[PDB]
Amino acid sequence: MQFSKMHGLGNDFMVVDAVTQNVFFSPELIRRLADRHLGVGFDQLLVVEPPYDPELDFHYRIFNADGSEVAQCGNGARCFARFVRLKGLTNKRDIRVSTANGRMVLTVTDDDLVRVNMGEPNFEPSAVPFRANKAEKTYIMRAAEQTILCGVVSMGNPHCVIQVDDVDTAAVETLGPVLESHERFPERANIGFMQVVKREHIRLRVYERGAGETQACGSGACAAVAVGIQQGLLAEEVRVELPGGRLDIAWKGPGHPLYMTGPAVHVADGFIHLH
Amino acid sequence: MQFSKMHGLGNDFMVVDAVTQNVFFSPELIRRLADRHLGVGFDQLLVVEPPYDPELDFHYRIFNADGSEVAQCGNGARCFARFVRLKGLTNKRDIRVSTANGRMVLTVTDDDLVRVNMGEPNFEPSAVPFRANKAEKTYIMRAAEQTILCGVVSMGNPHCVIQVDDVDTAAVETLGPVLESHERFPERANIGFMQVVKREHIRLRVYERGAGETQACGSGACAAVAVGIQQGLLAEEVRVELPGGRLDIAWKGPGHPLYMTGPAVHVADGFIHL
Repeated sequence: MQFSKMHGLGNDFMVVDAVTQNVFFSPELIRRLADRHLGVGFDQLLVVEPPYDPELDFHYRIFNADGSEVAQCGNGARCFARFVRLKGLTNKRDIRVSTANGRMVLTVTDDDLVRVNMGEPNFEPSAVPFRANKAEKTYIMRAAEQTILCGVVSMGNPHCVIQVDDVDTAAVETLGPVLESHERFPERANIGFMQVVKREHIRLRVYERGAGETQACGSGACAAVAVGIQQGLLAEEVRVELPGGRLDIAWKGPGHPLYMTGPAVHVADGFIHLH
Repeated sequence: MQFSKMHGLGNDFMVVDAVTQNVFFSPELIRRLADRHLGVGFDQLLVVEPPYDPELDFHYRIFNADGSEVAQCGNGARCFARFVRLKGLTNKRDIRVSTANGRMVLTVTDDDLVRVNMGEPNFEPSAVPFRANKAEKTYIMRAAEQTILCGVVSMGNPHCVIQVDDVDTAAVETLGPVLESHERFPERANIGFMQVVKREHIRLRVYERGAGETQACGSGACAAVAVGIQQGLLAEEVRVELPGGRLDIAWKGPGHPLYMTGPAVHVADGFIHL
């Protein structure tokens, strides 16, 4: 089976064209292939399929390293869009695709970055889920000794965004775990540490739900900007610098979808003899 | 640049043909390619090269994930041998190679395993290095309050081999560290915990020098079997079961080379755009 290795800022995928070859998986085979030593090695598997509705260009689905299907808006979208072009499955720049989360259009920019519609940020505490009295722009939380001021928002997944003086001195490793499975987040949360450089530029570190700190969390970048916009700190177009590189978020505010633009890197192609 | 991904009992390699391809590396490039998220992902890089000598078939060298060259006996040998055969670079059953550790002949068996000549085990304490009065079949060591009976041998690198009742109950995580950097090992040691199932069959766990417990340490399998043979415990052909899988060791004793036979798995081929 042909595959490609790709990443969106360190988030790695095995990407497989299921249009021009037969692609067969079991949960067990995915687990074996994901193994860094025994297999190809990847966080997630991205399968690119022909469309099942004639109004679309493709369908894609994503499995995690455990072999089960993942349904998170925007997950794998940038690698998806560059893959179909690099493989010559399409030469379209605006690509209509169905996913586990519905349909969307992806756009590949003049600089070969990909723009993803991430939907409208949902600040309703029950949608997070977050235990609170009601939606507020800023909440008070306790992390043992410390008083934390944060915003909270859903991007399809839960985020807790804390403003910091300097991401490099932020106490990610000690505050992250505490907030990540705080009692007030029944389904845990991604914890963002956001430094506002100016209205159009932040630096961000993210302690991810069930993973701790990684090089880049795209939905966390979305959340931190949505929260900074709602707190009146940020303009409607914001550059986000994560440890793994740059994203740009555009959001005109409540009533609007939020857009995330970023790179996807094609690392290598390969073949695995599966018979 | 084409490459293959391979592993020898979980020990993984990017392997590259620099015989039929022009292949160029820098320390930085190796670091990037080793990176599991940003690159191909591997513990070590194995580069296959021409011999520049008609008494040899190939040279190979190995780099670690920091980008520096590694010189450990038997390291990568089985992946190397199946690679050159699978890629059609040779069809020889017995392949002559030079490496950073000298020359040897590798044999690819009828069942697609590879037999490596690991040289003669050296039980001399000064060769390990190991502090003792003289070479002994069994030494008494102290690991804090615990008395340890062990055998000690060099396979090109230092090993301390302890017989246990059951590898699953062996105190690898506590004794391993204490023994690995014991004062009696000036350059530290690989610590093997060997359970004798039968004279032809052992189970083995190895707390590696500088690394701690690994799924498979081939030189540790040779050393355990060398020690067990010398202690009168083991037959001359021994099945070794490590966490990562099976090796077969064969040794006729002093004055003889010890042979290690094991698998090498071809995981995938690939191309990386340079």
